[PDB]
Amino acid sequence: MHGGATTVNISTAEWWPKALNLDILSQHDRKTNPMGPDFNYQEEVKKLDVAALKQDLQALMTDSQDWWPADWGHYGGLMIRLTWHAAGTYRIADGRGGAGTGNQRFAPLNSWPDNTNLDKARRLLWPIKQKYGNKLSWADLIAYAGTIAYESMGLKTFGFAFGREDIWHPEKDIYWGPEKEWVPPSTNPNSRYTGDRELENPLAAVTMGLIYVNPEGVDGNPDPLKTAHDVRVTFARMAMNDEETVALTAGGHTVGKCHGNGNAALLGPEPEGADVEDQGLGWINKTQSGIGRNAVTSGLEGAWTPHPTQWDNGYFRMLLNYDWELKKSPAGAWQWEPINPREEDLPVDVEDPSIRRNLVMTDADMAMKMDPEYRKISERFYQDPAYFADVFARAWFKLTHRDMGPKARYIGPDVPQEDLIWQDPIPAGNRNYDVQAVKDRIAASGLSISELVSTAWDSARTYRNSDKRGGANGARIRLAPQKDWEGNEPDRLAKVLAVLEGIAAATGASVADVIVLAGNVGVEQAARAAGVEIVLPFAPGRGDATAEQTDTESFAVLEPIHDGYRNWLKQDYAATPEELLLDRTQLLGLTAPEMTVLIGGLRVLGTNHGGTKHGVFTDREGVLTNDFFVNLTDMNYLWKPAGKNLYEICDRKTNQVKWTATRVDLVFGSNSILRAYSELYAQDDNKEKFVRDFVAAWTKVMNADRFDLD
Amino acid sequence: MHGGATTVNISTAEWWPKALNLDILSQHDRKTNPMGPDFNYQEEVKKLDVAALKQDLQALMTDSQDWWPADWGHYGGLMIRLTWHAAGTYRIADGRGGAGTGNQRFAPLNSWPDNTNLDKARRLLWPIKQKYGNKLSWADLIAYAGTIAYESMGLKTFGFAFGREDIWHPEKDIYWGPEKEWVPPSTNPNSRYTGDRELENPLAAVTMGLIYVNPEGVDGNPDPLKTAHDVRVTFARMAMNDEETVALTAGGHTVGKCHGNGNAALLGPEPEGADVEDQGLGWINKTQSGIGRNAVTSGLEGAWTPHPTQWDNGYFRMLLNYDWELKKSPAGAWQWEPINPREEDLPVDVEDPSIRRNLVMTDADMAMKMDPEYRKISERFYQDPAYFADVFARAWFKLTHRDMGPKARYIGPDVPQEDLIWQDPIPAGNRNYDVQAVKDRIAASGLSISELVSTAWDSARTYRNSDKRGGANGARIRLAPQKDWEGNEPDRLAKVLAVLEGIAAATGASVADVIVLAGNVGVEQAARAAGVEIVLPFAPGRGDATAEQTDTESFAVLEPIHDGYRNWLKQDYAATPEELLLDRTQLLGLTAPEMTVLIGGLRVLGTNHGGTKHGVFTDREGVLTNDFFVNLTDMNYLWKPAGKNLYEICDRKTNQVKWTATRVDLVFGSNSILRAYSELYAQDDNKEKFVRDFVAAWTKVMNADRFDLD
Ligand code: HEB
Ligand code: HEB
Ligand code: NA
Ligand code: NA
Ligand code: NA
Ligand code: NA
Repeated sequence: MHGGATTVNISTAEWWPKALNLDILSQHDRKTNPMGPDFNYQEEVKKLDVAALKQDLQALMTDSQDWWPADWGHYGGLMIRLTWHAAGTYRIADGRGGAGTGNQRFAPLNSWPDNTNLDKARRLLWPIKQKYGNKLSWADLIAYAGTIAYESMGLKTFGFAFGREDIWHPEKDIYWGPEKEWVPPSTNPNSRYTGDRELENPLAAVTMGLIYVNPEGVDGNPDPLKTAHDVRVTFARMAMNDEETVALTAGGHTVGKCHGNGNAALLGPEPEGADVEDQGLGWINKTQSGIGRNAVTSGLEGAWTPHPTQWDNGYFRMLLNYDWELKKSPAGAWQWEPINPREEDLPVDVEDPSIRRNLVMTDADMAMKMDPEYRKISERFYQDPAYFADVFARAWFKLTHRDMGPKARYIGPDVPQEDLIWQDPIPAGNRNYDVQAVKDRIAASGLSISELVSTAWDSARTYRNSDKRGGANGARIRLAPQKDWEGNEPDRLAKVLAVLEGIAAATGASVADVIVLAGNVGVEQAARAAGVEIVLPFAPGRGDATAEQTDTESFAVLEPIHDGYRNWLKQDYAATPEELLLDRTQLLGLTAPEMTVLIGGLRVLGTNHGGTKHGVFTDREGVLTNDFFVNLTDMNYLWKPAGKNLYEICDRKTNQVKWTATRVDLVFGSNSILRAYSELYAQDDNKEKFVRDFVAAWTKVMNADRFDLD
Repeated sequence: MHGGATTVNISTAEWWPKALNLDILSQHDRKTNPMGPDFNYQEEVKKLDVAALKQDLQALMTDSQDWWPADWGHYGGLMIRLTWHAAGTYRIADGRGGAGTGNQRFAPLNSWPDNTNLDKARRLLWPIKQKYGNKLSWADLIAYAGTIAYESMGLKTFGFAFGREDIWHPEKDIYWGPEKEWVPPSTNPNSRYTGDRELENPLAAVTMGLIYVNPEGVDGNPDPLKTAHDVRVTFARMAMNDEETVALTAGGHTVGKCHGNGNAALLGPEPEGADVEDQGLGWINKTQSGIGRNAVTSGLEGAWTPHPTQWDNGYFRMLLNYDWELKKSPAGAWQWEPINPREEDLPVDVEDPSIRRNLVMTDADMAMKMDPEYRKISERFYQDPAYFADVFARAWFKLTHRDMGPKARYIGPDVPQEDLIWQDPIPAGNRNYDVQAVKDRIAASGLSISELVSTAWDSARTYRNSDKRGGANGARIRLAPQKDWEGNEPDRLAKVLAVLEGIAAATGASVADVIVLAGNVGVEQAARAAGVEIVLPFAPGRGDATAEQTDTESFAVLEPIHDGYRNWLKQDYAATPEELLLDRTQLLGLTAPEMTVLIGGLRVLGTNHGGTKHGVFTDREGVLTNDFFVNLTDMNYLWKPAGKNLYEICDRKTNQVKWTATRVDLVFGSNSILRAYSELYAQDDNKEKFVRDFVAAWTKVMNADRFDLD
């Protein structure tokens, strides 16, 4: 018996299950990154021999390997499912999930029941990854595989961008839902459904371990109309509308098949549950043949089209021109099969083309026929295949690139020149202007420190690294819907914008550059007022985006309904305010020390929403000192709960109320890690370290979206 | 509802509770460290004004604070308990626990029931920490507080060393035991006791959340003789023998008291369980007065001596010259109280000295009277107090410094010049010698690569960063007990030592420097044989320790009974081999990427214990290439379990056995994180990166104990 906490069950986590999960802020660090510290994937991938890659990947599609042979000699359907599943984890509420990090090769996603046998697909890509090496991330490779499969099977894809950097462990920040079992029906303890089958809000799948919906029907009970409702809901939470959804569904099932020819109970554990002999793979059948015609994956069995190795118009020919009834696959799954199909329409056996097998549709396919709105789009696609192929190709491109962020991050020869609106386009901003002049006019305006700092904070605080949307580039805070969001304090904002817009006209700097410069000036002034002189570093070049290139509705999701950094809460949510602060801070890409210095700094700058004094533990607001920490850590005070999210900080001797504070303020003096950082910053010797760390964190946030640089 | 995994309950941990806990290798990294990257505590603490510190800390002892007032105006007893508990977590089997990192200010230890109200003690030290700042770690401050309390109450302490660096989160690598509740009796599911009340082996306390033993008796049932047995056992696992144990116990209880005057059920949650109003503190009584005479801590109530604010000979006067019986404290705890004590021996009330209260002894104190072996030592101490005070002072110093490592790490003016044997002393080795000459004679000997590398690996692999014992400095591998350990292959070792000892005599380099240089030469040769030229970096100066300064028995604990790095297992243990590898790697201070490249490199060097070919996936053993990874990741093979800790790696086409392998080898191709690293190192473009990373990891291990440098 050794003393190491050597398995994941052994931790502090079990004793206090409600503690802040601060580890989510210290992921993807030096000790897990096996690359050198100056390795830069973007420069390496710019040197990738893409034409040779394209060729190898095309050849892989008809290069069957004996340990997991290709259906009909063609891996295309499998590779498309790979890429679709990689990308189908994305959700709009927080931007988390998607294909942008290569996450499918790690827990939990490598072992979701919906990703069954995608472990075979990934592994089949290894010889390619091995060949191209550090110039081809696993993330880009996984995202690309299905696009090349489409090209090889006859579809004109819209394009492709490289630029996704690999990670080296699971994304600990992603909450995938409340369940403690895989794929439970919504009539379960810990259900993700509330009220009238309303899906809990960040979530974009109908249950734990599925991509979107249950292909056998809602909670496993076929009904195309109820299935349609889930499809509409989930796909909407993955940024897709009805037309995109029907296109994706039909275009997906234009190729490939369902695998369910055997007994599912004979499959070995999923990959994270399997033992070492399985080579990182899972769902292996050691009892009988689990490969080729005997593959079991979803448990449904059949292909949607007569020719599943090729792009064609088989999908709607089959769906719409045959009548369908419910049947059970050999593995016991519900599926739809057509009534009296013709021989010549039967897909052949995957190993022997002289045997005919069956056609199928899932409950989600039948939803495309029975939902009245989908039926119309389906008819359009049956009538107008050129439109079908163009809508699908664009949707497939959107699917696989929706978390890539600004076009500045896109690399390679098949990047579309078009600026799609879901890329939140922003032009390059002028960089030849005198920065000092802009600064002097900001200083010469009569806008306070408070006005300047809050406005810059609010412009940048929308950034989220999950899908790389938001941030200060573009000055979308001056457009709808941002300029009217309650948390942005639209009056104060309009007042500042009037001034700063005039300064930008006068100077030839973008409004975006000026908003940020202005925040810098407020910080510089507050430091100066503590007798400290610095110039904050500054990168010009931000563009101002137009309303035309700003999809008002897609921005709903970036609204700051909470921001602990300005002691802001729009309503009294379920989550604790400090959990909300942790979430926002993780999206911003900030560490726990960074979060800490920002909070202390913003507080003494006087930047709370509504001009509240909660957490403003200073006699000199507007002056940049470590007062917040000095006072938070002083045991001459006691802390008295005083209603919702509010405390009285009281002098122990006089029993008088000296300040007030929220839970967001006080967690920095309560949580044992955070108080340790608070104490560091409250040391007599750490005043300048505080200012310096504050400034660095401020700058990091201001620059977070600046992929146009770097 | 936000999408962030914002509480510690939400993780991958619950789905696969048996996965390797690789996070323990990536702790204490840049994103949690709030200090600058060139901050070096050792240089800062060398500038600390220690005399002024001593004075402030002495003054703190009689500087009562109203929110937790000092007993009789003196915090000494509290401060000694602090420091004792900080240090009493240490255990010898793995070196983990102790006062060396300041761990008491973080979960779980900040919230153990045994650390009740030590949150008050730590907090009382804050004004000091605030004053001295980055030059005084919390770890050093906590370790020092009790030593200064002793000085102030009249004991001549033996000394003190600064040099413990702060950490910023819990020590995730420490397995504290199997229980899921605090302080369950050993008749529980998940018990730490096996067989005839045998304590499971790394563990050094009788239950979860205690320091050593239950002060009310075994599982709460008073019996001094059974208590004695636990005391002997636990203290032995904390490196203390009978004399040290009686001394510590009596010297501890010469001052201070037990607090149990109230109702324990009225205490608020422990700190990690408390809400934000409690300022990071815990066990707060909001129902009645929980301070001063009304303090409740252990639930026992009374002082061991008449004058608990002073060092004196009260302990054995009381214990031995009164007869004792069992009674219940006001909080309901069992305690021993004397029969017919005199008034003048009654400790006074902690607030009002004109009221007399009671004397007490715990079941562990009565063990010092009733255990026949302890009784004799107790009589010696009653008879010879000068000897008592000297043994206690030394033991207290040992207690608080046992995890500090070599004397090279000790800093400050009260460091004892004596070399204590538990410091594993090693002299400075000569550094003026021609390195190249030594190398040429190593090369000119006929020792193989295999011999050279294994011998250097085995010399260094004993290091553990938990208590900083072991490592290649000192060449203790050539002494008892090391030279005869089975895992060290004593014949092969003796053969190499003969040669290298001759080289060291000839050259004036220590045997220790030569063992390491020799390993370097084997690596250099293996690289050369792949047509790669490097000189490995090399730091001379290792000393050769003597047998006189080597406590044979204390080294039992560093024996390599398992080492995955040489595919070594001494017997077929409960833990999986790969969990054992993870444990060893954590003690070595290595990251997961480092662990990975080492394994692949050692395998192809031909360094397995017993000359086994398990994991030796090369046709060119002795040549330093990435073959291990290339072959591990090649799906032309399948992997067949073949008995205990063994697999056949078989060609899929011929169905023939190409190599064999252990679980230690194969986890690098099975675990999803490890295989990701294996794939990186198997890329066509990463051969040199592999050699380079291997070399850096090798060097890190060779230099791990070199605190005499740096
Ligand atoms: C775009 C793309 C896509 C999309 C979106 C989709 C959408 C979908 N999907 Fe899909 N899928 C697909 C594409 C797809 N898909 C493919 C390609 C496949 C095939 C695979 C193979 O062949 O292998 C599938 C397959 C499949 C399957 C089978 C699997 C196996 O193998 O068994 C299923 C169940 C499904 C379902 C589904 C659903 C429910 C949905 C909803 C809506 N799919
Ligand atoms: C060295 C040192 C030391 C040592 C080793 C010890 C050892 C011991 N111990 Fe101790 N303790 C102590 C020192 C000590 N100690 C002190 C100082 C005190 C007091 C605190 C005050 O005064 O506050 C105590 C206290 C105590 C108490 C009470 C707490 C309260 O407050 O309530 C108890 C129960 C105990 C037990 C014990 C035991 C069972 C043991 C075993 C053996 N302790
Ligand atoms: Na994302
Ligand atoms: Na087709
Ligand atoms: Na330790
Ligand atoms: Na005393």
